[PDB]
Amino acid sequence: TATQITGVVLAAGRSNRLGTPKQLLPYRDTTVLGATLDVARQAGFDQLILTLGGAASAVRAAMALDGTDVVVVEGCAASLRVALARVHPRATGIVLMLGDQPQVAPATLRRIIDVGPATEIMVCRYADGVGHPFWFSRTVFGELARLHGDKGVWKLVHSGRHPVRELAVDGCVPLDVDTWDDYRRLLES
Repeated sequence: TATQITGVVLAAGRSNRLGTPKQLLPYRDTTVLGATLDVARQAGFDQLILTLGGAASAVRAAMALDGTDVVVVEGCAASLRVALARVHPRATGIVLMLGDQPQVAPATLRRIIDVGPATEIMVCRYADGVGHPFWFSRTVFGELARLHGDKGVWKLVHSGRHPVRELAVDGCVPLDVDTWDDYRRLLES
């Protein structure tokens, strides 16, 4: 295809209240991050970029990351910034996913890949609010690269400065994993 769509999985966030990397927690016969990547690999992306942080070497030693462009750093301004540097020139935008959200359906990724490109920004509307995955056109890469402060991406996708479109998705906004209680909730799904 003359144009491409790139998937970006952000997984650089730390695991301060766990005592072990959240990316490598067991989930469904694989890891939390592994399951997320497995889902992304079914979506039909032309390129898949993964960002990692302190846990990079441990993740690299535990997980096979062939087919994925891995970017290491020391809403996630720096991580997203350095992911953008790897985006293929023929990509017309990115689909943004979080590494600790393995419950996103491959169908949802296929849907946003399908209708997203006709929008500047697209978010998913679940029963209980707005969530990932997000789509961002190349026309906002510059703004993404200049994100700062707390909740920069979230602020952007709720900003009236761009025509943010919505994809209807069943179920609830994907669960994050920062605590063990979060992890139990995940396991019970």
